[PDB]
Amino acid sequence: KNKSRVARGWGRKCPLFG
Repeated sequence: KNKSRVARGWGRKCPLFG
């Protein structure tokens, strides 16, 4: 599974995945 790899959804400015 993707714990942080899913961050691709947005960028970094978002806290969700930093």
